[PDB]
Amino acid sequence: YFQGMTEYKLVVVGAGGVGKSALTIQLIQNHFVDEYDPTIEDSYRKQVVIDGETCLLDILDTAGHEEYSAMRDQYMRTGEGFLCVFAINNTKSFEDIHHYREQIKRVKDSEDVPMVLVGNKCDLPSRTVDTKQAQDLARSYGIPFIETSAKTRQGVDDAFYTLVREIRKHKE
Amino acid sequence: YFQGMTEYKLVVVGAGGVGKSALTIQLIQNHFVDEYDPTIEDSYRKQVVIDGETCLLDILDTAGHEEYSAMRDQYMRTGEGFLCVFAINNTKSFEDIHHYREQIKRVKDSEDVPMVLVGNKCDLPSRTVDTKQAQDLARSYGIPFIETSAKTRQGVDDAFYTLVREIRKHKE
Amino acid sequence: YFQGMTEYKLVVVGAGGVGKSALTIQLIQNHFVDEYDPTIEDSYRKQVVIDGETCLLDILDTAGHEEYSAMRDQYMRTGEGFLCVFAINNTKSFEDIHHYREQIKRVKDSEDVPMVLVGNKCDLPSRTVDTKQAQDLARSYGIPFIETSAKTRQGVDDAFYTLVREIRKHKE
Amino acid sequence: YFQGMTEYKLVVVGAGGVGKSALTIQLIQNHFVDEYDPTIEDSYRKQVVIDGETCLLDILDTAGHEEYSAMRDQYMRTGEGFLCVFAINNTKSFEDIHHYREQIKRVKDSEDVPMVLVGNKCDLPSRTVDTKQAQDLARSYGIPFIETSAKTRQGVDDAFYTLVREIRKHKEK
Amino acid sequence: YFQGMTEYKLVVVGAGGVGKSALTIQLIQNHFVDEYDPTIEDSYRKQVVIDGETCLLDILDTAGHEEYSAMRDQYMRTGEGFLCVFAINNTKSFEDIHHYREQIKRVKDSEDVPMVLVGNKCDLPSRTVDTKQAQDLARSYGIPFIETSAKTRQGVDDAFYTLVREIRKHKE
Amino acid sequence: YFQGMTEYKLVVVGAGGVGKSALTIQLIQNHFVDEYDPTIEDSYRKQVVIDGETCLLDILDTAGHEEYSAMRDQYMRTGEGFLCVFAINNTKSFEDIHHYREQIKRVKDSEDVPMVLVGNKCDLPSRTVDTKQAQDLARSYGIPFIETSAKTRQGVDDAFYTLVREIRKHKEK
Ligand SMILES: Nc1nc2c(ncn2[C@@H]2O[C@H](COP(=O)(O)OP(=O)(O)NP(=O)(O)O)[C@@H](O)[C@H]2O)c(=O)[nH]1
Ligand SMILES: Nc1nc2c(ncn2[C@@H]2O[C@H](COP(=O)(O)OP(=O)(O)NP(=O)(O)O)[C@@H](O)[C@H]2O)c(=O)[nH]1
Ligand SMILES: Nc1nc2c(ncn2[C@@H]2O[C@H](COP(=O)(O)OP(=O)(O)NP(=O)(O)O)[C@@H](O)[C@H]2O)c(=O)[nH]1
Ligand SMILES: Nc1nc2c(ncn2[C@@H]2O[C@H](COP(=O)(O)OP(=O)(O)NP(=O)(O)O)[C@@H](O)[C@H]2O)c(=O)[nH]1
Ligand SMILES: Nc1nc2c(ncn2[C@@H]2O[C@H](COP(=O)(O)OP(=O)(O)NP(=O)(O)O)[C@@H](O)[C@H]2O)c(=O)[nH]1
Ligand SMILES: Nc1nc2c(ncn2[C@@H]2O[C@H](COP(=O)(O)OP(=O)(O)NP(=O)(O)O)[C@@H](O)[C@H]2O)c(=O)[nH]1
Ligand SMILES: O=C(NC[C@@H]1COc2ccccc2O1)c1ccco1
Ligand SMILES: O=C(NC[C@@H]1COc2ccccc2O1)c1ccco1
Ligand SMILES: O=C(NC[C@@H]1COc2ccccc2O1)c1ccco1
Ligand SMILES: O=C(NC[C@@H]1COc2ccccc2O1)c1ccco1
Ligand SMILES: O=C(NC[C@@H]1COc2ccccc2O1)c1ccco1
Ligand SMILES: [Mg+2]
Ligand SMILES: [Mg+2]
Ligand SMILES: [Mg+2]
Ligand SMILES: [Mg+2]
Ligand SMILES: [Mg+2]
Ligand SMILES: [Mg+2]
Repeated sequence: YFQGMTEYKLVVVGAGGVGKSALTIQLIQNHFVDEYDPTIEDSYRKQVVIDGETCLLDILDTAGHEEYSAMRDQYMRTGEGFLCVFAINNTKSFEDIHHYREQIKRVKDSEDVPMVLVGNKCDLPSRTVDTKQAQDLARSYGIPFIETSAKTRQGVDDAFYTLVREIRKHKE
Repeated sequence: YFQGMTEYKLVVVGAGGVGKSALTIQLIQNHFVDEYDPTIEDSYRKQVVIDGETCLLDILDTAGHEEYSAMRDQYMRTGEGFLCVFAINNTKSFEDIHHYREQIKRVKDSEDVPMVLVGNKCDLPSRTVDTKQAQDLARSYGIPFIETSAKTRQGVDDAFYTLVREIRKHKE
Repeated sequence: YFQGMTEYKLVVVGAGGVGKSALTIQLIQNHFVDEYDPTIEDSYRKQVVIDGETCLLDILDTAGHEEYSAMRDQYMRTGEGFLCVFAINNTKSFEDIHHYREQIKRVKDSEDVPMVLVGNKCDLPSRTVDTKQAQDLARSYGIPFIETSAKTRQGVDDAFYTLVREIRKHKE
Repeated sequence: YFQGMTEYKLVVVGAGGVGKSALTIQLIQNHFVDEYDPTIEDSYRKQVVIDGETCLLDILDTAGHEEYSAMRDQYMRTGEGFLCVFAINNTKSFEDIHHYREQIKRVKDSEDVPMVLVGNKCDLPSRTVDTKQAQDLARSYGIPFIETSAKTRQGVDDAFYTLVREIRKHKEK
Repeated sequence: YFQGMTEYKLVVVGAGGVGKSALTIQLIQNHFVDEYDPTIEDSYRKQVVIDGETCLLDILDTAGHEEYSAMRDQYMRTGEGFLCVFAINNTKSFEDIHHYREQIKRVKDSEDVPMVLVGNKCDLPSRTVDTKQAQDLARSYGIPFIETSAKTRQGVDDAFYTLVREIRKHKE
Repeated sequence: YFQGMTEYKLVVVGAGGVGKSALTIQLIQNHFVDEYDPTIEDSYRKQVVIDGETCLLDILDTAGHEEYSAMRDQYMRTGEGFLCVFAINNTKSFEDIHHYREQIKRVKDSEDVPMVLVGNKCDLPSRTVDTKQAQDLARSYGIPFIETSAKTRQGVDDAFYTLVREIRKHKEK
């Protein structure tokens, strides 16, 4: 019997200051946060319809730099899909993506974990990471790539919905 | 790729005056039709969410007594699920059910066609068909039975949603 | 910041066979379950709007007779509000109500636990519990009383929504 | 040109105790009010979809017996459609309907005011007004008749939605 | 009597590669398609609310590279309104709008067909068609102009909704 | 007892041509108005959900330059919250903001009126008001600042929703 909507546990990861919180708050509250208030751990929920199916998104917004490592392992084990976020004006955040992806694969003991690569801050003019380099990286992982802006909303719904679609593909 | 909601083609059949139209209009318009205006053929649409899936119901309301028999065969071939309606104060309408069911199975060349047995007018005091007799008939067919009232709305959404659930079970 | 809708943890309690599951399934699925399948423990969820506020209902459907008593204490501690259900044609289930209420107050160590008294099966003709006696019982507890039918849907939404309203009053 | 949904100003009238408030509260809150708390004047709002059109219902719940008569005239002038409610177990409330209808036509200075006749408390066994008599009365006025119960919800949405449909028919003539 | 929502048959036309499919998929899926997969003929549906009226959009996505087909004329004649799409960085696509407008008038056998002029890819730096030139063209036809980006979503809902508004104006 | 959704009376003010109407029509109709049709006074409504609470926005779109002054005073008294709009390519419109805020405070006889500063036309290239100057101004007033574009929709929902959030904060003090 149907016991209520499907829930998806989504985790947003990436380096400090890339816009993990701003992405999530834009999704939930339709609000752009201009301030930089570093996150420890915050959880949000939103019911949405994707490809005709109602679902409840449970979104965990993580800290760029996780001090205690057992807490990080716990959210990686609980997460069903991951947004791996870098900022298109921060080359170091892009170089860090490989580390986040390896950490997730290690903790979940899986090679095929639903993930989407997200290049955020696409509204800003001083781009240091080229679209082609990110697309190549995503292709090498077999995952989608989406450019976003938490300020203009470009790609925000698409990033989260794409991740749900990746989870659903993996569940069949 | 998703191109739009799933559509379900539902056909409402049964003897003259059992409340086929009244059931459908209660579903679509939240309106009870007190008048008895015999139907020739009418089609209705409604988008609903059932078990978290969005769907488009295409509902064909049929005549109690079909003049052209080729037109009847055509809607039987086209329909994916059937509500077989009798009135709980009309014994003849209940005895007629087996004819509608045989016609449908013949045309579809199948013993497992999605169907729901509907005992309508359950608000009226003059009952001549017992719940147990209808339940036994439905059990013999392997289909659900639901008592309805187009006037009180008892069972109306449930009849249609149950039929969609029967179609989905058959498709998988 | 708002992190998504408010969640309410609702627990449905009462004697065996009074319609705990049937009420919950009518709420969630718009479906009347005619079969009597005794419950061990089932959980359901639904998003609804009550008094203009969006909320997520988490509903725990319990067994009439709880064997292991630590498991019962655990759901009573976790529940924020309780529907105490009897059947209007079952005097014993009505006389039992005070036991359920005492068990809840004992475990929660409180005299002011959000609760609603529910008299189910109000569609049936064989009534043995008078509405006035139920209202008097509810008045003695300081809680609302609602007559319901899981078959007709009378009062079903009202029972759950009223319970949410009781929870909100207690939280403020 | 479109400035937001269409608004319909609905007024609920009828004798004391027929269930005007209970109908409205069932519509708005999905709650049956068992208590009898006499109304002075209350206003409620709900956004609904009727025949594919989104609309905002502004509903004025009136007192059975109106003290100040200028205030009654004011809501009758402002109202676009009226639910005229009686209780099916209260013959006197049914006999009163013609007075409410006449008062509305007088104030609005019109013979063609959108209205629906509502026979409430249809869940109760003690019926004293026959459906044939109510149907005849409604036919004589050229308006719909609907039996309702604020307790079971029978006919509640239908009464209000039917009234909106009557208003729309009148606006298109 | 109301039998369910109004349906509008929309057709999206324009030169190869202008973003007809990308616009439609952004509408339906909230997804930007980066790949260029040439279309032959694809159909989508979506229920939306426009000016307070619920409607069902039936959307036909066409080929931009297609020699003369009787089969093309046949599907175009089902259209009630047309999005005529060019890319703001492709002057030839803008000059081709005259050909699509003549094709539509020919197939519909009418001078007054609901249409909207859509200038897509407004996010790109390589603009060759100025806003004022497109506005002047649209004014000459007596139709609206909307600038869009299937990547940012600028103007996507507005293009389709505007077309529905044009259809409604024509029907009254 | 709940009688239907809460209504918020929002007023959009600012110099002529800054995009007051364009913002409102983007919110209501999802439509970008490219034409410049100067407003006299128009009212719009929209039901929205903000922070899980359903509400009805009643939005008054005002004229840049209000000729008869009693009509302006009346909407300022009635309004619960104000969007103060300038265009990021029009320095004069930004210099006007302080005066619109003072006019609102004078009419309402209060120092603490819910308001949001809106910098519109952020899609256009010829910016003359820098983000930092607007943020500083907003900070000096203790109000939020949001950059918007009625063309791209950037910030449109956020401006209106933020204003409702400011009204709710003020009602809870
Ligand atoms: N222009 C622009 N600024 C952005 C965007 N996303 C985030 N920002 C800004 O970048 C800063 C950091 O954003 P924030 O959400 O807090 O980043 P975070 O990744 O959650 N940081 P942490 O790891 O400390 O929790 C903030 O000043 C924010 O406004 C964007 O897409 N565009
Ligand atoms: N009391 C009550 N009356 C009902 C109910 N359903 C239908 N009726 C009434 O029964 C009569 C016949 O209803 P109708 O829907 O037209 O029947 P039908 O099966 O569509 N007739 P046909 O086959 O000629 O199209 C109408 O007067 C209607 O008001 C019900 O559930 N309860
Ligand atoms: N007529 C009618 N029958 C009802 C209603 N509610 C429940 N029933 C019936 O009463 C029986 C028991 O219902 P059920 O929901 O299983 O009760 P329960 O309280 O969950 N049983 P348990 O404690 O064993 O889990 C079933 O046959 C069901 O159809 C009602 O409102 N009216
Ligand atoms: N059984 C049943 N009782 C009803 C129904 N509608 C109203 N009642 C009851 O009848 C009483 C009067 O209802 P109420 O809504 O206050 O009537 P009213 O017409 O608003 N009275 P007034 O004009 O004084 O404001 C209440 O006790 C209420 O529970 C109904 O449909 N069925
Ligand atoms: N940057 C940008 N690229 C776009 C935009 N719309 C479409 N594209 C890109 O342009 C290419 C062609 O788009 P597509 O939608 O397939 O074009 P079409 O008009 O459907 N082509 P056909 O007629 O062959 O079906 C794709 O690579 C797509 O990503 C847009 O608004 N901006
Ligand atoms: N590019 C761009 N143009 C805009 C934007 N907002 C408004 N405009 C344009 O600026 C002009 C004025 O907008 P309008 O909404 O009428 O301004 P207003 O503040 O309501 N004027 P008034 O005070 O006379 O009523 C219009 O041509 C409109 O298209 C925007 O965000 N971006
Ligand atoms: O709810 C929280 N975290 C608990 C878990 C961890 O992993 C999760 C992974 C994905 C989504 C939700 C998760 O929820 C939380 C922290 C701070 C506030 O809420
Ligand atoms: O719609 C109609 N017929 C076409 C077909 C028939 O079978 C169907 C079966 C189920 C649902 C729709 C159907 O539509 C129709 C004739 C008269 C009024 O509507
Ligand atoms: O859901 C479950 N338990 C977790 C908790 C306990 O207390 C609850 C109290 C109220 C509502 C839900 C509850 O859910 C559960 C076990 C087995 C099936 O569902
Ligand atoms: O709301 C009130 N009156 C003002 C007007 C009158 O006519 C109306 C007609 C229909 C809907 C609302 C109306 O509102 C009111 C007084 C007391 C409580 O509410
Ligand atoms: O609606 C109007 N005025 C009445 C009032 C005034 O202040 C208001 C402030 C905010 C929202 C609605 C208001 O509406 C109106 C005149 C012209 C067009 O609409
Ligand atoms: Mg953060
Ligand atoms: Mg019929
Ligand atoms: Mg049970
Ligand atoms: Mg009252
Ligand atoms: Mg294509
Ligand atoms: Mg204006």
